[PDB]
Amino acid sequence: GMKPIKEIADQLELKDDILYPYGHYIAKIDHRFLKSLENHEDGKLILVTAVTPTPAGEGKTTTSIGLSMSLNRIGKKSIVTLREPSLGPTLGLKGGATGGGRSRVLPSDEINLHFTGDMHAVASAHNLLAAVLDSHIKHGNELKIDITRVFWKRTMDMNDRALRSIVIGLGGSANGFPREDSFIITAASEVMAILALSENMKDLKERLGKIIVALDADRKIVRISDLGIQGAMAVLLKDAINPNLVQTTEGTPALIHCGPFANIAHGTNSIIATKMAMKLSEYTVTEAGFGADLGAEKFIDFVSRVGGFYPNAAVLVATVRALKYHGGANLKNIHEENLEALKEGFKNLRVHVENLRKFNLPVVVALNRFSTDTEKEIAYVVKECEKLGVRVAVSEVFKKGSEGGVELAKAVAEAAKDVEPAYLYEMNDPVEKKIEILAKEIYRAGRVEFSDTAKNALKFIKKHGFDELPVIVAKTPKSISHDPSLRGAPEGYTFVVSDLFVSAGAGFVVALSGDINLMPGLPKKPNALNMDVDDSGNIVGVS
Amino acid sequence: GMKPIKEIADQLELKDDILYPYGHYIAKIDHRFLKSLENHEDGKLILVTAVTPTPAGEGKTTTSIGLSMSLNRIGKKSIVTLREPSLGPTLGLKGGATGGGRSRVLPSDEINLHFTGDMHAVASAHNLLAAVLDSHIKHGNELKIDITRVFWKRTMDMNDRALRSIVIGLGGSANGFPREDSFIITAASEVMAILALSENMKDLKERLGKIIVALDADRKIVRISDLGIQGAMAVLLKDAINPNLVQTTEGTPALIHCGPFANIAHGTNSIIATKMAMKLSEYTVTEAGFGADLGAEKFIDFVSRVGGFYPNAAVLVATVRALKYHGGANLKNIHEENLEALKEGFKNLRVHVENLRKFNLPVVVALNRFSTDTEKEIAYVVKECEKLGVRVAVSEVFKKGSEGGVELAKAVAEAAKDVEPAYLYEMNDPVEKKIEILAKEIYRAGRVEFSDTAKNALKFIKKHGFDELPVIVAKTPKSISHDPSLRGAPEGYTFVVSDLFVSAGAGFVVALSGDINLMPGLPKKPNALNMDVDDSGNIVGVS
Repeated sequence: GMKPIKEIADQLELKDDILYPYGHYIAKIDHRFLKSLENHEDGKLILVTAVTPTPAGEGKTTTSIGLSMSLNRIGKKSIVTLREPSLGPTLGLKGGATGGGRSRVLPSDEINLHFTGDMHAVASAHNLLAAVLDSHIKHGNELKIDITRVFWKRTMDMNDRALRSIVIGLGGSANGFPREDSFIITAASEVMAILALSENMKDLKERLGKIIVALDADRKIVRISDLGIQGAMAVLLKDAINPNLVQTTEGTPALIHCGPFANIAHGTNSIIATKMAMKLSEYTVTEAGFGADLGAEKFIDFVSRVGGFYPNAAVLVATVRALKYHGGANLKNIHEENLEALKEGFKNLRVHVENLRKFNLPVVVALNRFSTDTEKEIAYVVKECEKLGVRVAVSEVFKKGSEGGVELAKAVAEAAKDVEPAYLYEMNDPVEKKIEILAKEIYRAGRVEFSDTAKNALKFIKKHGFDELPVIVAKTPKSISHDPSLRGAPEGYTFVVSDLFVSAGAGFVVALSGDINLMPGLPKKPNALNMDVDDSGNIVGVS
Repeated sequence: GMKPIKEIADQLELKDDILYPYGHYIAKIDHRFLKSLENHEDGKLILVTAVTPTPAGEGKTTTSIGLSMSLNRIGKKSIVTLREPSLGPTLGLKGGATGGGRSRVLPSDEINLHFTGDMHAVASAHNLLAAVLDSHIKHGNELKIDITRVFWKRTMDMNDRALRSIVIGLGGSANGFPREDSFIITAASEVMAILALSENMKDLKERLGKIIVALDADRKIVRISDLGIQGAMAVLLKDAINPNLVQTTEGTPALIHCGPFANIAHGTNSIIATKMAMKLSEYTVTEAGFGADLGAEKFIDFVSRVGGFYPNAAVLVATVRALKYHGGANLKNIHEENLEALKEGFKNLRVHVENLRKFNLPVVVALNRFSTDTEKEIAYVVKECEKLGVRVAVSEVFKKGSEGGVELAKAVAEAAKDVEPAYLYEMNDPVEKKIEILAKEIYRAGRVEFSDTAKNALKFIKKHGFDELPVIVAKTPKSISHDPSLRGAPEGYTFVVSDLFVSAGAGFVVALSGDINLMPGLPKKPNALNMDVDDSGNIVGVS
């Protein structure tokens, strides 16, 4: 029951001269159009985030889409902006990255799979560098690359654990020099973070060239620019920089563009998409990955300053189940009423509301209702929110579309304002200081400790002039802390930083706590088993 | 200075309902349209091939395009069908896969780069199988796959020698089991060959199911269908099965679809594209890879039988320089007149003409003129052709477009006829007899010798019931023989078969002579170094 993309484009007054179709239901918009609009006024920006994620699933993306649909429903022109999902995970398990129920972005199969080929473009560019690096070494290694100190990995958009740790370059002289390597899932690529952060092609190429590839035999930094390949990568990314226009279940507009990780990167869609939506609608609904401790913090302290914007409100997605989980309930019994676990778990919601207010944002709690939620449960969460002084609306967008999101849309429209920016750190505070602030203010730690490895990394960072970059914290999303086992609202603990690295092209330092999974595996019975093209030539099993 | 795809599509009277645009200048045509046209009349099919390829470059693709343009020009409705170029090679070296000069397919950057994503789709399907295979093993290996007897490789569309020989599955229990592996360039995938041979989605899926993945602990064949992923692979290929519509320099139609190798596979575009062109034009001009000993032979003995068609003429592309090279001339002096090397090299042309005649085809020689060519040279070639009893036209399409191709067009239109099919072998002659025939008739060997490895391979083939499959010979293209050293027209030599394998989904046995390079490397100074996006945001350095 879908609108041709030209219809959607018309709603937004987009002309064909800047529209590049992909079939009848998708188009790219020329990114250069954004600069054209530079004298046009920006609308409101609504940041969608969530309580600490649980295995019960909180449906944030579904809620984002539903909010936008509901804003349009109440007569306020709105665009939802989303990350493009990785293909890999879908071949493993059905996921929620294109929403659910009556609150989806469409056409779902295409979005979930090849879409407009942006993931393939990133992989190509990324892998080209790797190929060129090895070939440089093969042909005489003029740059004196130390093959034990290559930071740059290969990539594929596939959930393939077999490629986590490999040995390449075997078979003899004609094949070059043996070394150890790894594949990461393509979304985790610094190329993807860069694509999401670039305003234009010049910006993109400059960023690509800055990427740190390796150390040489004298421990000097080798950059992409030293290989001279940044131009070719840019060419491979020339269409990928243009955001993708699609639609919601209800025929309202959506922009889907880029998919950086929300741990080792900033975890939101491209600044190009967000900025363009802001010129084209009254309410831009944009989400950030993981809980408000990760996605939302990164959105304010980093993305917003790159992008030259600031949210007018934050929506905190919560569920009764998630709160019971955070209160100590078993996942296996989560569908059963438990008002004591609920009361205790509410502390997690409280920390996120408080943290959000540290950024001076008005907050609206979106309580995603499940079938099994009791009225006592819903009533309690609502009352507790009222006592916090936070707007709250119950959301039923999965079941009802915008008819399930009216109260939420009105709360958001009522809450949104122009706020005085309140960043946690100055763009150029020392890395250690930024970390201390984040750990204190957001993760609610009593202190930070750096491992010896991290200490050595900090020395490297200072030596090479990166001590003033913004910091992107890569920690577990399962806790406000660094410890994935700590449910609820841990406080006053010792936050441990295990390591750090520099993403010089993206323009940030990553502070790591524990091991980060950059290449997820396949389950024993993968979703691919369900996938097919039926007798009628329709795709089944994907979404 | 070129035409909106709608204008090309209108030329062929295609409706929007089976057209999927990719930007303003490309469209996919729904493949199911071909079945619609089944009661419609086939036009003529012109097979374009060439003399034994030399490093001097013969410009076969440019000529194929030129010929189609010239036919249109002389009032005969024509479509050119071409393979899609692999990205990988272009990042290493500018090539000729989109033609040259005033005889190209456009838009050429897009065609040479990501195009409509078909390469990516093939790679995804291919790699999915590899990921699932390793994960099956990790999770209990119920199929008892022998990890020393896995035939299936990984793939990327990149010239990466570092990936020719690798070790995967390292790092411990969580990552699964170590094993040896390889990457092959995507073009070389059996999935690519299958895509190019399939008539519809049921066919595709059946074919994929039959692919031999590995042997188990008991030396039993393990097939894709055993893993149950053929449906997911079909899903990933659902758009890739649809041919791509573009145009020539002169705004005439071109279909570009698939890109199998001409050594380990059949070396031409998809049967869907050739078949469709034949319903939509008077003259379908279709190219086959490498010299007439490989691409042309396979086109007649194999592709034609799968496609249910047969050419009406063969065009044999030749150059003065190639002939001199074959007569022993130095590449460095190739520009220098040398009627004696020319006389000697003509023998290569003679063999290909005689061989084409074996298939009962009328032949036209396309003498692709170079600037350095003396009149005395053009004249000698033309006389020698006349004596040989073969039509010959000098072609200047590169320089002059359509204009420079009119003589070739007229000659082709004059020569084309309905012929009695004359295949070299019967579809179910034993593999060894098929090879004997090819070696004798085409490669002009005096006998065939099978290595011990080949003999063992034959035992396998017969054991598992593949002994009556068609045979695709993977040998050097640089000689009519198996020996790349042997220029001109070697005869009476001993043709060596090194090994054999089974492409069960594609439906053929491959017979190998020597090592076949299925993962080319990058040169010391790759073409990537030239690639860029210029201040005006235009791509440079690709073509």
